[PDB]
Formats: sequence, structure tokens, C-alpha cells
Amino acid sequence: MKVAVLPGDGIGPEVTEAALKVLRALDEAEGLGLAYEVFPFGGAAIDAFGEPFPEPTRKGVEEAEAVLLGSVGGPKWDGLPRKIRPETGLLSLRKSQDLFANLRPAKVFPGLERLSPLKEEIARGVDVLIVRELTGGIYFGEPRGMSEAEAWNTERYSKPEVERVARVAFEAARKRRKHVVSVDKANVLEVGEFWRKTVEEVGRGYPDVALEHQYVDAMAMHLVRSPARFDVVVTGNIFGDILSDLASVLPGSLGLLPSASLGRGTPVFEPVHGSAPDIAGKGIANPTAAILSAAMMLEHAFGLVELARKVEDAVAKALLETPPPDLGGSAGTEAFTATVLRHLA
Amino acid sequence: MKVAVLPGDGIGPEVTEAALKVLRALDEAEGLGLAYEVFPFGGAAIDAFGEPFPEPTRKGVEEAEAVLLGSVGGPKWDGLPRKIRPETGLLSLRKSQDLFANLRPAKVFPGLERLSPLKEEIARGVDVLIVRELTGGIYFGEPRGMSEAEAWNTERYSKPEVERVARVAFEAARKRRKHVVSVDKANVLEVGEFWRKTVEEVGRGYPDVALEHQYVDAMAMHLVRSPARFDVVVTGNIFGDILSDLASVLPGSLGLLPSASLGRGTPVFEPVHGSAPDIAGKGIANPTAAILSAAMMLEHAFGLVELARKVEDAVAKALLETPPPDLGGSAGTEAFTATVLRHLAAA
Ligand SMILES: [Mn+2]
Ligand SMILES: [Mn+2]
Ligand SMILES: [Mn+2]
Repeated sequence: MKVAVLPGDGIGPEVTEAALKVLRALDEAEGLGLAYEVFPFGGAAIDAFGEPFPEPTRKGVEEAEAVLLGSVGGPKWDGLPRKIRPETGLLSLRKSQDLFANLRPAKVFPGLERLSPLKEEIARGVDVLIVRELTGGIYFGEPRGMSEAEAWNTERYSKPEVERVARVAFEAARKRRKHVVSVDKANVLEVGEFWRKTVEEVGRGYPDVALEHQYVDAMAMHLVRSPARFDVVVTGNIFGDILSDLASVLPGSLGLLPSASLGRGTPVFEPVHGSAPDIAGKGIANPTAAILSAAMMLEHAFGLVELARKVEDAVAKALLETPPPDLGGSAGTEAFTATVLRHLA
Repeated sequence: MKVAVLPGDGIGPEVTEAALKVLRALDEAEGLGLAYEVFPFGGAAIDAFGEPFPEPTRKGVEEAEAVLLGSVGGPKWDGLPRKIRPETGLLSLRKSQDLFANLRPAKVFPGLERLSPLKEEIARGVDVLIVRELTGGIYFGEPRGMSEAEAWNTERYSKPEVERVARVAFEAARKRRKHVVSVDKANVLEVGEFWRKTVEEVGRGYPDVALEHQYVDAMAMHLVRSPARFDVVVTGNIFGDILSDLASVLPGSLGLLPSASLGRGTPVFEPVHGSAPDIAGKGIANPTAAILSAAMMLEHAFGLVELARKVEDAVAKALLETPPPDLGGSAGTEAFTATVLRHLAAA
């Protein structure tokens, strides 16, 4: 278990640090052989190096089996140009690992149905992993262009793009509740048939996971009326962008959400949440998304499923016992992380 | 006020009759000079003519100032060649009147928040109209195809396409709450920027209408967290499809939703629901969607906003006071329409 930790900026460190405190408490109980190192990335790297993703960190990432990253970015580094922006170093990190699937779970923890915009009866039990294809389709598709008379973008997909992103979904499914919904617009678009056919074909390799198909329009409906029946959702770039933003608001507290990016290189595990300098330092930031990222890490990077689950659970009971300020409660980073610990036995 | 009435299949004719009862009650109270003919269309046309959209219906539609339409389709017809399919008829109707805008409002009636998938606080007051471009975008774009190695599709919009759908949204906002949110994907896509520039440019002619832009993915988060803050919403074919289908489930009863298609010729108004051949002629079909379509017809076809609001309010009280069986009630078709009429008695 060798991890590269890039804490980044603002609440970046505090939370990421909270998550290592969990990781250290786990390696100690379970005997993981956890061996991590901290590398400068983003604002921190720009200040010390002049670039947000300098060579000593690119190297540190490759030599690790997982990347635990906190958030990057700040108002200090905004009066800066393209080439060296923390947002750009973030795009370089992903590109250097060839991360092609964004995995983002939107779970409703028991006792937290009150936070959901959905009625308690609907928000109860929701735990859906949205797997979004990150490098193809309309966003990178070509031909593309603009003129006084018209504009055009091209939703293009190739067979391997659909394939690898499909395997990611199946691998994940096997780990949770064993079901894959693939989403497309096959009843009108050729890309959809292409998509669906290709997925079905990857399915022949996984007779173990059930496979359902839905049109992006229908899925936007199912995700509001019955999100609780979905396990794993796989789809293209734009639809994945939409569907995962849709799914992200079902737990009704965005600062709680973890995120991963799988690919050919070192996977990356990060909180979906921003840097938040407003509260950076202060020991109040909610370390939940980070501890959960670390948990997605153990699961997607090192396959310790059962273990990622005790982490998640430990976080669930913590959210309920002594809630962080964003949940109306009054527990800070040190207070909360100590709670997650007591419940990790 | 000349209306061509296409009852269609299943419940279409029963719920269309109900809507006419409201129209007749109003013609009477206010002399609208209402006049209407009924024409065959959908399955009922295929049965008597061999095609879903026959010449006299085609001609009738061409002459009327609005079309009131029921639902079309059903088991008896679901496998035919495309040339004589109900869907094709429906598609022939819109093409013959060059209808490019699909209007689909999603209103949560006061007191029916309990139907909403959302918590009450969030559902209260939801009343959003989604204006979906319908003849362009990716669904019809060139180029297109699939090999065994790659497939392609193009999200294409020309300036006049985006202009005309904006105008509709703007005029529609003038009768509502004077706020339009134009939805694109301007931060990653060329089509997005084009769409924004174009819409913004058009907005210069509706300076009385508050305008706002949203990315499609942020809009999907907004429609769940605060759909109550939007009035009219305008976007392209695919996003519209996704955003209206998303809006569509907010109120919790799909059978109540009306629909309108606007363009160059005769706008057409219809329920969103299917023909439900199941409960056809049992006296139970909920005529709400059909009554609300008649209301949309009073508003986008005839400019009778005030009148359209009285139909909606009457309908609203009917839904709390005597709900149909799909709302847990027992008020069959005739009984519900009579409640709406009896409420419109407070003229
Ligand atoms: Mn070293
Ligand atoms: Mn997004
Ligand atoms: Mn649809």
C-alpha cells in the first residue's frame, strides 16, 4: 500500500490530514503496510516551485499505487495566468495518469435523509455510483466550430473508449450490489446504438452483473423518482456530467462527497468540494469527504472492499453521533475525526 | 376562436370532450365567438382512411387558429410501417405547421405538494415552463453514422433556429413572470457559446424580461434544489428533452401535464399522457391534462392569459376538493369537469 498524498490548498491539508489519521489507525489495526509521502501540488507547489505540478510531484505520483489529493486553488493564485493555474496543474495530474473514468458515489446515510431535497421515503437507501467517461465524446469530439451563421460539436465515440469505461463499471458493480445501468440515447442517436451494442458485448465477460439500459432522458426521471434502486450507472461524457451533477444533490449536502478517477496510471481520490479559504485553517472543515475518498481509495485502488466499508460505516455513525457544523452540529475536524476513530472498533 | 379538434384514440375523445365543456362554459360567459370542427387523426384515422393524418384533417388544421389534440396510439397500431404510424402522423402534424417549440410547464398546485418527489418546502410554488427546441440539435444534425470502429452525431444550430425558439420563450415570459433562463453548455462547447451569444442578442428586444444563463449540468442540479425560482426556461433539443423530462416528474402526476407545440402555422395543444386504452370509455379518465391544454390554448394561441389563469385556478381547486382516482379520489371524468365548471362559477 504505497500512496502519494497531494494535500493542495485551503482546507486541502486539514481534511487530507484527517484522512491519514484514519489511514494510520487502520494500518495499525489491520496491518496494511501503508507507506505514504506528502508532495506539493497546486497553490503550495506554485509558491515553492513556480508551477503547481512540478517534476518532483509528477514522479512521486507514478511511484505510488494511489493518489490521495485534497482540494487545490485560491484567490491568491487567481491573479495568475493559464500555464501555471492550480486548475491547470489539476488537468495535468489527470492527463499524466490517463484517467478516463470519473467515479462518484452519492450515498444517503441513515439519519441524514433530513438533508435531502427528496422526500425522506425517496432519499432513504440511495447509494448510486455514477461512472462517467472522462476523455471522449462531444467535449473533445471533432469536427467542431463556430461562425456568424452556425455552430457545431461532435459527439463521437470509438469502441475502446466505451470498452475500458465499461469494465470500470463492472469491476465496481462486483464490489457493491452487482447491477449496471448503462445510459445512452440509443432510440435516436447512432452513438447510442454504438454505445449500447459495445456495452452489451463487454457484458459477455461479466455474466455476474445484471445489465439494464436507460435513455439519458428517462434516467433524469428515474434519478428523482427512484434513485434508491440504482447501484452502478455508466455513460458518456456530457450525459455523465449531467447525471452525476443530478445525483450529487440527492444527498443534499455537497461537502460530504468523495470522488475517484481510474485510468491506466495512478488513480486519484479527492473530495468533490472546493478549497474554501474562507474557513481554511481554523479546524472546522468537514473531513468527511476526504476520509471517504481514502475509503474509495482502499476500495478502488487496493480492493480492501470490506475495509472501505468499515470506514464508510464509521463515518456514517460519526455523522449521526457528533455532526459537523455544515450539518447544524458543532464538531470540528479534530473533534469529528476523533469520533470516526472511536467508531472504528 | 376557431379550433380544429383531433380527439384521437383511447381516452383522447373523452378528455377532449371535457375540455370542450370548459371552453363552452367560457364561450358563454364571455362571447369568444368559439367555433370548432372535429377531425379524424391517429388510430381512428388509420381505421377509416389507412393513414394517421389524412387530407381533410390536414386541411382542417391548416384553417383553424389552434388545434386541440387528444392522445394518439395504442396496441392495435404499435407495429405498422413508419409511413402510416400514429407517431409519424404526429410528426406529420408538427412538420406541416412547422412547429419548432415544445412548451411543457410543470406546476405543483398549491395543496398537492404531497404528490411531489421533493420535500414540500422545495415543491411549493414550482411553476416552470420548459421551452424545448424541437427541429434541430443533435437529433437531426449532420453529419451522422456508425462504422464498426466509430459512431458520430452532431449538435448543430444555425442562428435563425436559435432565434425563433428564443422569441417564443420571451413572449411566453411576458405572460408569466418575465424571467427566462437560457440553458446551454457555453463553457465547454462551441454550440453553447453560439447559443448564448444568439439568445443574448435576442434578449436585447425583450429588455422587460429578466434573462439568465445556466449550464445544462448546473440546471439539472437547480431543478431539484430550487425549481421554484424559475419561470420560463429555454434550451436546445437534447437538453430540453432531458430538462423537461426532469421537470415533468416534479409535480408527481404525469397524467396532469399539458403540452403545446408552437411555430409558423397552427399551434397544437395536447395532454402529455398516453391514450390509456385500458380505462377507455369507463368514465374515469382524468380530464385535467386536456383542460390544462385548453388553458394553454387560451394563453399561447389567443393571448387570453387572464382567462387561461381562471381555467388553471378552477382546475387547481378541483384537484384538492374532488380528486380523480389517479389522485386517490373517486371523482370520475364528468364529476371532475363539473367541479371545474362549478368553480369557474365564481365569475
Ligand atoms: Mn523519494
Ligand atoms: Mn458538471
Ligand atoms: Mn424524452
